[PDB]
Amino acid sequence: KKKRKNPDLGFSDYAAAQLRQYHRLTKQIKPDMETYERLREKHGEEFFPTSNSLLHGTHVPSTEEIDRMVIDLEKQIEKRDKYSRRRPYNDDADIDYINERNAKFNKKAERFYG
RNA sequence: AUCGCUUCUCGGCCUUUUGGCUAAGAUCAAGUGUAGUAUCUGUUUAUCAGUUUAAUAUCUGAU
Repeated sequence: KKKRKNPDLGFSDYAAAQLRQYHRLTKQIKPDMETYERLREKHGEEFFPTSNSLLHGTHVPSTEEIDRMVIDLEKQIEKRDKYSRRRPYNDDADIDYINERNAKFNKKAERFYG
């Protein structure tokens, strides 16, 4: 059995959050060594190109593949859509604001003047 | 313990949100007494007796 934890911190740079998300997505993927070997026995030495070494024009993908990336796109898009968790419209406390822009400005002022 | 779904709670974003300047740009606010106008609003009580009138009505009188 296995165990780990990862706590959230400051967004410090957009890079940090991006990196966390990449970690998760990367861990998810599971590759088929079948297709890997199939692709391998055709091309051989072309498999291991340096930045500058080797070249074959284009690798054309079966559509079924393309569907995988499209699906992952939609998933990540949703997960990103949920970035900001909204606090429910609570009327219970005292109202001094005149509109929602004013309500939010009063909230930002509450953070900076204690 | 792990995975997923749902419910509530909390933290983080919340710049995504206070058009620029000058001589704070400059200045300041009084009253319903009289009438009338206009608009809505309401209308064109029950007999009978008389007075009256072209006829109504009015007037008078009990309801």
